[PDB]
Amino acid sequence: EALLNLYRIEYRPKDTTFTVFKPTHEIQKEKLNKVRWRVFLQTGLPTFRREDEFWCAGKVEKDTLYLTLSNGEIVELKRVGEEEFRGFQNERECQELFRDFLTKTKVKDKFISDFYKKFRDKITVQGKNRKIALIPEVNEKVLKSEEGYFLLHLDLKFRIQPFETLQTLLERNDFNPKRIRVKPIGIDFVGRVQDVFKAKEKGEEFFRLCMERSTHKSSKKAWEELLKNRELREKAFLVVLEKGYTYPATILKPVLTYERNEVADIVRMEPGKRLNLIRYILRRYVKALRDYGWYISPEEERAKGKLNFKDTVLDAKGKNTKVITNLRKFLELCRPFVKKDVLSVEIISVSVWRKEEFLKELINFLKNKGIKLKIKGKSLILAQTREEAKEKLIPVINKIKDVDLVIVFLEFLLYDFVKRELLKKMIPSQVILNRTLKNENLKFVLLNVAEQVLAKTGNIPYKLKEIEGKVDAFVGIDISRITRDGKTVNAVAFTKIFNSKGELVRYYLTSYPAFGEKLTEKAIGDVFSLLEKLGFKKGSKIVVHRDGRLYRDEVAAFKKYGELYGYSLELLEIIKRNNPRFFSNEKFIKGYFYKLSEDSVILATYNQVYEGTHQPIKVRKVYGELPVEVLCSQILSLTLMNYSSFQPIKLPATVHYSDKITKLMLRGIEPIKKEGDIMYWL
Ligand SMILES: [Ca+2]
Repeated sequence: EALLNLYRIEYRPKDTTFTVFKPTHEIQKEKLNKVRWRVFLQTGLPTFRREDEFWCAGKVEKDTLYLTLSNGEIVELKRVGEEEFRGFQNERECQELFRDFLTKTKVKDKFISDFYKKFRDKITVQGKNRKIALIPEVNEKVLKSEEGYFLLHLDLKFRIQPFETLQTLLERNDFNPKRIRVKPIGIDFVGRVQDVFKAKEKGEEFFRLCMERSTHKSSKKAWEELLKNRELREKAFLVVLEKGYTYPATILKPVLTYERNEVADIVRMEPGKRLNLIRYILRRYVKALRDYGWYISPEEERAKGKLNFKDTVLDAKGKNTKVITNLRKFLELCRPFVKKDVLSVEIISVSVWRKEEFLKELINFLKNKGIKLKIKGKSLILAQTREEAKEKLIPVINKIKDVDLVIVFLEFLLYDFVKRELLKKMIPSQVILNRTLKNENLKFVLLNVAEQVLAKTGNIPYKLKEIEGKVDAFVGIDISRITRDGKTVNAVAFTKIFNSKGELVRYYLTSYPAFGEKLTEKAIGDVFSLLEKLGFKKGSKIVVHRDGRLYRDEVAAFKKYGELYGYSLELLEIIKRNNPRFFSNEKFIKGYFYKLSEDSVILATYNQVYEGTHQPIKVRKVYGELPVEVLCSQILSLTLMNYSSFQPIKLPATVHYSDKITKLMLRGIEPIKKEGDIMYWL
């Protein structure tokens, strides 16, 4: 009844003797995780952090003081002796200690090397003028169940990386370095390139210093070479990454995303393939760690069940029908909620009397639905090939005209390019592919298109009848910032305020200047003053969905602005990346769940359509009066507010597209301050 990457993990050590280390100085949050790493390096025995005390697994002979040196340059001293271990207090401690065992027993290294021996041939992809490898990454995190047992969350993903180094690459040809996600060899880290400069620019002691300040071994050895090898040092580059971390171009390998696409889509794997592989990885950990006192359950943790949600939607006349794939029937007969009876549309065709026949049928379908499209201007473009990305650049730049919608007929980076540009100008866009009319049944395309054009223009086809829970507004936020050295430069906030019936009340997109705490606070106070501007009286229930992880600062701002305006707040974090997957043959997984400790739930938000393409989200109730199951049902109901009946959308309307829109506005030159009531991104 639905399996997951979760296995009951347990630790019952033989030699229960542990050496404690406490600093003679203070506590430094960001640095605590770095010290713990270094305590494990100098000692050689697995370590965990119990508040201030650094507990180490075993006996270190003659141990007095530990003089670990951090990245900063700050030296840290710590001493003390023994105490006997009686289980863990956190999942964090379990993970910290478990991980160091995988390292010291080199079992993840034996695996990586044994997976290359049989699979090197399969792992490699070749093209004309370039060669790529699909490097395996095994990420383990220790979670805690509802009941209280620790779960080893174990997955296997494939990191797409070129054979060539970032140095070999920067040497040959000068391609745009910034925003390129890179990763150091023996390091579990990925960051985006900020600054590139020559190693000639720095003298002898820099390399020796940055070597003495290097956290891992491959980096000690990379700085050792630039210092000791002058052939290298001259032609070498040093790369500064996002958070600050400086690494030599010599140990940096680029990380790729996006025929290569075809041969690299075998990486999606069948659910049986990851599951049996994860099952193969587990077995090796148990050989390597049973003697050390570790147990890992061979059996996956099964999901609890299906969470029903209110999927019933209705039109302007009030026709009710449950949404399982949204009837074509319902969308044929439905009367929309008209926001603009008459519309101004621009059209574009990328060609080499079907498009025309279709456009006419569209116009008619919608006319008989109350909305009339009035064509402002047909822009016909003539392709041969790619020369068009240029011949399309020209008409797109001028398309701000006053258009309500833009319909484009194309003959995949094509769809992607066009939508992004019309997203920047904030003009709703419907990109009809010529391949779609050729391949699908014209009525379904007409319907697929109908439902979507209606949503984009505020003339929504339907809205939910009931959402479980008496909540007065659903606000979804993502705040994306631009990092330059240390303190925040540019920032964009995108808020989406919704109804108890799921309809869009207002959105708010603003770019914010450079100030410390006044950023987070203004961004969230602005959100609050907007709710006030929208007539939300004192004591109204407000559910907030955060696209990312709610930073401590944000959680704060909310609670205080919740106190200030007298609102009943519910704060949810919506984590889409690196969650425990669901393995089963059910194919109708929407609503499936596994429940964790601090009211966190691994949830299936959409049904399995394409193979291996199933990413469950992790919903966390950071702050809240309502149960997670209730909040989860509302998330599930709001997925339907994305008006994509023929296609699936993983995210609730409150956060769907929120992270893509903010990161886009950041790449701007001008700041925004816009408010609307149109779902222009769809
Ligand atoms: Ca973000």
